Parts: sequence; C-alpha cells; structure tokens
Amino acid sequence: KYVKLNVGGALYYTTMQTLTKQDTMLKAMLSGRMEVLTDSEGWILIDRCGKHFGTILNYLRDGAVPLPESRREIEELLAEAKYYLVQGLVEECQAAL
Amino acid sequence: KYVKLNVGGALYYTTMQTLTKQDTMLKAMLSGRMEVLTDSEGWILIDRCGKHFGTILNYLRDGAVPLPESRREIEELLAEAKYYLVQGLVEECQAALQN
Amino acid sequence: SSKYVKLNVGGALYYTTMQTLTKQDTMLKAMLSGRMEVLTDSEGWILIDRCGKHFGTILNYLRDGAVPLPESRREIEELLAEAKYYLVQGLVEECQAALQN
Amino acid sequence: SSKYVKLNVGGALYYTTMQTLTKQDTMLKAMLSGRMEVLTDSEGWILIDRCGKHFGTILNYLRDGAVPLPESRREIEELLAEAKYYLVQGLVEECQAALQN
Ligand SMILES: [Hg+2]
Ligand SMILES: [Hg+2]
Ligand SMILES: [Hg+2]
Ligand SMILES: [Hg+2]
Repeated sequence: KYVKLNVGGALYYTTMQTLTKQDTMLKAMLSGRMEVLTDSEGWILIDRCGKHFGTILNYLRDGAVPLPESRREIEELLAEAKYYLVQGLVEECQAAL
Repeated sequence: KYVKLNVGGALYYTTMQTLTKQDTMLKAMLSGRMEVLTDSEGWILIDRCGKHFGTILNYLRDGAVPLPESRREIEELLAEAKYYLVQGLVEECQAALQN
Repeated sequence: SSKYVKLNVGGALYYTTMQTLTKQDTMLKAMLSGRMEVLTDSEGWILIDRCGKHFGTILNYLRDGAVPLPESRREIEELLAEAKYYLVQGLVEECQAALQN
Repeated sequence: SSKYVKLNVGGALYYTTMQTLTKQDTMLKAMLSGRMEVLTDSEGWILIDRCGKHFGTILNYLRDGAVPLPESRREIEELLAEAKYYLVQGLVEECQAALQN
C-alpha cells in the first residue's frame, strides 16, 4: 500500500514496504508507534525541507545512495538523516566528511 | 495508446510505444507480464524517485539519451536504470564512469 | 480551494503546493491567488503555455530560495527567459549576472 | 485566442496555444488555418512524423520571438532543418547566420 507525504511543500509518494525497511522515524510513524499529522486530503505532513527527502527515500529503497559533492550539501543531507533517524546514512555522511 | 504514471509523486504522460520499445521491466508492466496498481485518478503508481524517470522514458523512445555531467547524477540514473532493467542505459552509465 | 497544485507546463506535468508557489512574489503566486485569469482542463490541470524544461528549476528556486545554475551559457539563457516570464526577480538577476562572467 | 493545442511530434508530447502557433507565418499556422492536412488521434493529439528533439525550441522561438541557439554546428544544422520544414523563416535566418565562420 502507498503512502503520500507533504515534506515542507515537497510532495512524495512511497510505500509501507520502503518506509519500514529500516529502523527509522518513518517506520515508527507508520507502525502506529507514533502519531502522524495528516490533512483533509490524506497527506502526512512533515515540517522539514523536502530538498533532500528524495535522497532519504532512495536510501531506504536501495540501501545506498550517491552522496552530494559539496561539503555543505553533505551537511544538509546529514541533518535530515539525523532527524529521520537513518543511522546508516548519518554514519555514511560523517564518513564522507 | 497513452499511459500516465505516478513515479514517486512525479507525474508523467507517455505512450505505449515508448514503454514497450525496449526489453525492460517497464515493458513487462504493460505487457501484462506484471501487476499494475493505479490510484483514484488512474495514475499507475511506481515506488521510485521520478527525478531521472524522464531521462529513462527518453532513452526507451530514442534508443539514446544525453547523460548528466556530474558522476553523482549518473550513479543516480544508474540505480534507476538497474531497477527498471534498462540494460542498454546501465552499460552506458557504467561506461560513462571512466575516471 | 486546495493547497495542492498540479500544473501542465508546455506538456510537462508538475505536482506542487501553494506553500512553494507563494514563497516569493511571482506570476505563479498571482495565478493561484485567483488574482489572475487561469485556464484549467477537465481534470483540474492549470495550463501554462511555456516550456517545462526548466520549470522544475523554477519550483526549486522558489522552494529553497536558490538553485544550481546550468553550466552552458545556452541553458542559463533558457532559464532566464522562463524566470523573466514568471517574473522571478531573484533568479533573473543571478542568471543575468552569470552571463556577465 | 488562448485555446490549447497538443501535438505528438515523434513521440514527444507538447502543449501550446493557438496564440503561439499563429504568432508568426509558419507551417504550424497553416495547420490550424485548415490550409493543410493534420492527422489527429482518438485523444486529440496532432501527429507529426518528425523527431521531436528540437520542436520545443521551435515552440519557444514562436513564444518569445527569440531562443538560445545550440553551440555545435551539427545541432544548429538539425534545428535549421526543422525550421526549414516548419517554415519558421525567422529562425532559419538566425541559424544560417550562426553557421558563419
Ligand atoms: Hg531523488
Ligand atoms: Hg532547503
Ligand atoms: Hg532527432
Ligand atoms: Hg524547451
């Protein structure tokens, strides 16, 4: 089954399978182990920038993702990784630095 | 004739001729060789990022496509190419990564 | 009456929000504020007679307030035309500046 | 007026307006003036048996009256061929001029 998320105005479409693949905030969001905030149209709202959210979804899907080149973009990706509790990507970004 | 796909929230409108032109998983989706899940508006849902999907559609249509400059986007494309079993583009992306 | 927006830009399909399109003062904000005439189809897509090649970049500039410009002079010029058309004042300058390199 | 026209050019899908296609004297104007046969499908797409690589560039030249030209001579020749075919005389001249070494 598919889940649709509004992350800072950026719209995403993914599955329960992807968001529950790793131990993260998103799994906790969908396991019912945490409240999720939805609107009238059924979008899970997240008050974060959606710039790198697409990168997070890819990491969950493939278990790996190409990291950004510039150090600043690595920190941006890292910040989101820490927030969503994607420990694998957090470490991998810390390693890249 | 025309197919409309929701790829990771990115919406696309293409043709059957394009999606079935080469031997890939996308051909298999519409060759009836596979399950297709659509939403209320009739958009075929695909749980992949749609960033490079436009590039995938063009490769199937034209048999060739301009690759991105940075190594990062080529690798991103390679991941999508590998997933959809676009073997032709996979090779050129693997090849493009020379340095 | 929705905050979710779907736009047909020259045949290129985009799905975005009011939150992104109203971040800066541009033609797109006036278009969705009802402050301007809009042409929609049966399925609820606002039609826009411009190429959608660089439109994704326009949306990202509105979202993040900045975007990586293309390398070649040709594509910066392409973006400049789109930025100017949508009256994206921030992006117009940065691209006009980029051509003075 | 501002009615929408959609063309399938070699598999590339485009959305433009009557206003754009009738701005200049070209083959595309003749297509909508009924001065020439157009083949449409069940969904209302005007079919054109041409590669759609540069058609977006043709549409932009009609929209803005100008467009950034490609760098390489080969791509200028490609665009020039399409301009000649669609009878976009304005763009033909600028492409012929660009190939002046
Ligand atoms: Hg992505
Ligand atoms: Hg951001
Ligand atoms: Hg071509
Ligand atoms: Hg274009």
